Amino acid sequence: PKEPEQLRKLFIGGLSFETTDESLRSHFEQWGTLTDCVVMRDPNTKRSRGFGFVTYATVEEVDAAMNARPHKVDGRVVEPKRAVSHLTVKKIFVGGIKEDTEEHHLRDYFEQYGKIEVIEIMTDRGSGKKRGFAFVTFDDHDSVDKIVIQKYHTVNGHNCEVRKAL
Ligand SMILES: CC(C)c1ccc(CN2CCC(O)CC2)cc1
Repeated sequence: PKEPEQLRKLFIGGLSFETTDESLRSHFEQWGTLTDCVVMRDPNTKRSRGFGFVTYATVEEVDAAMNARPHKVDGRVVEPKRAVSHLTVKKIFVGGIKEDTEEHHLRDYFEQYGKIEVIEIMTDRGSGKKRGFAFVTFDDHDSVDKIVIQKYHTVNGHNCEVRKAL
């Protein structure tokens, strides 16, 4: 069974207006099989709108392409992003971690999604007791995008609610 097509797409902004279906494809085929590759254009002038998308055969290929950023395509650094259910943020809210979850639990789990810069385990302003949620800040938005499309996150035995923050 193939992963849903929506999860295999990269939406690419910042294209050179000279980039074509063919040159976008030749670039991004370096990181996987492309089942689709389109540059968006004006319907009357055919002038590029400056963005397009590609569709890989697997999610691992999307990962490979995203790990190969920055992408310079036809002389211009472009901006690829995956689809989320774009709100481009580097921080997540992690809820449901109760009082026994520590920083290393969150680090050990989330470090495989991306490079962590901040872990903030939330505590009560009056008592100092843990409140049962945390925020994790990464150095880049793709980590967050990968995280929030998962159906499940289990951290320290807890089923966690994870969403984009601010
Ligand atoms: C499916 C197709 C319509 C599509 C839509 C949107 C993008 C990316 N989007 C994000 C940044 C904006 O400034 C414009 C580009 C790429 C492709």
